[PDB]
Amino acid sequence: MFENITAAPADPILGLADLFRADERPGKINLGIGVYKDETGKTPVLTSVKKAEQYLLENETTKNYLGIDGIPEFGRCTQELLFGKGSALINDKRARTAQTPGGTGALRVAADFLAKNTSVKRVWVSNPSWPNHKSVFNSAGLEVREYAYYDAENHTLDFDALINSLNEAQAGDVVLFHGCCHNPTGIDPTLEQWQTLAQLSVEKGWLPLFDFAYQGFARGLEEDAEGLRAFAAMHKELIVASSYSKNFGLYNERVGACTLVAADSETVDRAFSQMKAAIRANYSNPPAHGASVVATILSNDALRAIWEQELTDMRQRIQRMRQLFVNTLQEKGANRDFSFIIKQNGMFSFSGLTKEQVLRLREEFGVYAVASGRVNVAGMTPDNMAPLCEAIVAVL
Amino acid sequence: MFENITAAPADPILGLADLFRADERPGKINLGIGVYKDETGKTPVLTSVKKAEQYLLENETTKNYLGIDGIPEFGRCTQELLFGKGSALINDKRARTAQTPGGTGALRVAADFLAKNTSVKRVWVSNPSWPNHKSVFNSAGLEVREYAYYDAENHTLDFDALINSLNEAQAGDVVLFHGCCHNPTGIDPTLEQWQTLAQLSVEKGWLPLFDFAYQGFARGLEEDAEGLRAFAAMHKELIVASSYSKNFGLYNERVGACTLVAADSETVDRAFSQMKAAIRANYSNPPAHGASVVATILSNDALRAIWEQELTDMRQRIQRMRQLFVNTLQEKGANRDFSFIIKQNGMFSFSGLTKEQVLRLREEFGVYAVASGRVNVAGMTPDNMAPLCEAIVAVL
Ligand SMILES: Cc1ncc(COP(=O)(O)O)c(CN[C@@H](CCC(=O)O)C(=O)O)c1O
Ligand SMILES: Cc1ncc(COP(=O)(O)O)c(CN[C@@H](CCC(=O)O)C(=O)O)c1O
Repeated sequence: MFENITAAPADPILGLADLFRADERPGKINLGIGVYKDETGKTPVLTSVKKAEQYLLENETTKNYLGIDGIPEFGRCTQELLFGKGSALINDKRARTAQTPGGTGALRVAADFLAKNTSVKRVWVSNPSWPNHKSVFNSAGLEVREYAYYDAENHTLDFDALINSLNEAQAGDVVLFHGCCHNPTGIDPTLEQWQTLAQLSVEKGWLPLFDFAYQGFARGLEEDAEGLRAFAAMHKELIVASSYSKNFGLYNERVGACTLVAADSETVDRAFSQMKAAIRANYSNPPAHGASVVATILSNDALRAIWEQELTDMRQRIQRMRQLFVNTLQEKGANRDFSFIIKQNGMFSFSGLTKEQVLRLREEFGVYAVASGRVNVAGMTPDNMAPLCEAIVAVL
Repeated sequence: MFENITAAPADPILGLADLFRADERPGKINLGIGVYKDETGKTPVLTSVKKAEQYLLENETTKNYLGIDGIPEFGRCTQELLFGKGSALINDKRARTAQTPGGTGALRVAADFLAKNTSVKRVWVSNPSWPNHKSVFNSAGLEVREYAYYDAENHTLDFDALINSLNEAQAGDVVLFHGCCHNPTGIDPTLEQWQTLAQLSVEKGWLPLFDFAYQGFARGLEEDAEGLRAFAAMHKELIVASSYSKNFGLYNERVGACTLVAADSETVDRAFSQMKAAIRANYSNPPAHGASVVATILSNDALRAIWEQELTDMRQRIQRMRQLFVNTLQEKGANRDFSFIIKQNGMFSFSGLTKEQVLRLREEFGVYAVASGRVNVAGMTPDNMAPLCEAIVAVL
């Protein structure tokens, strides 16, 4: 029966990573997958995390199953991060949070939930966007439409095109938004634009779904959440999928959360029970380690202070690389202006290099980037910057 | 959008745990969830596990993503346990293993794999069986059919009712088999019966799906895989969803595996690519901590030894309670023969109690068991045995 199966293509992202491991020539440079790297080019485990892990090793007395929705404290802490310590949504108990295996996992349970318990038939995602967004919703049988986002001429947010593009999104339609650090453009709406979108959203009857994979990598923890909070004060219902993979360096421990918000405590609880049924029929209950670490850090004032410092250093090193990248491009002889790179937020920068050029950099200079022209700025170091910039100039 | 969602009923197994946790009677007895407990009534972390976590804590340099199918060694180690060191399935490179979030996760990925890449429409599940088996498969769009299995009156396997029922399984249909320690009956087929089912399986043309959640709790590692190894040596294709939750006591770390077997190496690889695609659109990549622990224990001879020793102590402590349970029931005045409980395998026992009796046990004596009358022998200790048997006799 397996002879009739047609092979699946390779992940445009995850795929690339196996080729890099395959590449034999010395000097290779990996600017693909979005993982943080320090000056030495390594993806270390944070000190705050090693601390928490030692604490768990000393005090865990059992590995007994967690509830379907995971660690209680985990949910409370994420709700504060997202909505604010004294949020009204929290005080009125309008939100429930389920611990999931990564942000991907939060997007999937949200999708299974919507497919089986609502009349939602369509989800609108931006173009471009993280490739896996479409695969996640399709797996639940939801049709996925796309709206305009990037102005490739001005390297800015094409707001007028975005608004017009969404004119055909109906009441009951789900509309996906990147909380901050849009992947892959790096362009986020301003507070004013968010507020406008918030208003248009209510008037149109959309169900907002926020994907928050980089809280803290743009301006800061509180700042990066302004868009969402402007939506939260305007909406009755909304969903948010968050990930702690990047801001805690916990990638392989799959720590994330899916937060449900309804009009009142009674409705959200009723809806949440169904979200749990969807989880039960998927993986039954969430992996404890990663979430234990995060909850331990967010709850301890000493660990928390350390972690915040580590996130700040991660954020600043990336911005520093953005500057050094643009400067070195000039010094190496690039006539194309790359100034826009400094205005982008987060790990990824939309270089604007053509698929052809990307393939040339890979097979001819040993430099890897996603075929969309997206390049990981977090992967740039003082040591590979020159070789990197020199290659790009060559393909220009 | 959420106003009309109808609440979900509690999970027949997990729901119980929440009621038990809430019950204020100081003498409560939990015999529901299938979790192990030592002579003192606690669910400890194995010593082998604790040692591995220590190694991990002091040697992990990064938390970088694992890759869709997980830790490679992990995959190789589970294939030898399932098939045997020198299996031909391994040599001919006919099997592909993907690390999944628990056995439940292994069941869902397999279900999504089948429904999205083949013609499979129906799934055959023993009657009775683990309640969540239907939820998992129905969620992937697969229809679920049940086949006779248990002889109520004789408290045995109705091999005649079984084979007559399965005569209705058309070719291409999927038939679920519990590797060993059937849930909830505890009655497994003898090798002879496995032999038969295997040959009849190839004749009727079914795709065998094995749920292996208790390797090591019936007789032993090798002994427990006998039925599977018999199917293996005879079929061209089969799927095995296994769990490390129990035999490693890693319940909340979600450690499982989904193994695909095809006719040859090119076919399994082609089919395995779609499985990875199914995974990518679910949780992206598996949780590293628990699987890492399993991998390091199984790879280190000095740790393996300790682990097998610990597994044996658990299997033996459960046999001693099964006997003690039957002896005590007579002593406290039972007007019946529960001798049929010594023939059952694993952690559970199909007591014979009715829903109403199971209910009274909870309501009046604070003794918790599954409504189907399933009881966790592994939750019985020398200390709670007496109170426990008095309650049953009283409701008898
Ligand atoms: C918008 C966005 N959403 C969700 C996720 C998923 O988060 P997890 O916690 O890993 O589930 C990522 C990670 N995207 C990175 C990492 C690799 C990948 O998963 O593609 C990237 O864009 O290369 C992301 O960029
Ligand atoms: C036949 C069977 N298959 C799969 C699983 C899934 O194992 P995980 O690795 O935990 O995903 C269990 C656990 N059944 C136990 C535990 C609680 C539950 O999952 O219902 C029980 O039936 O009490 C099981 O009995």
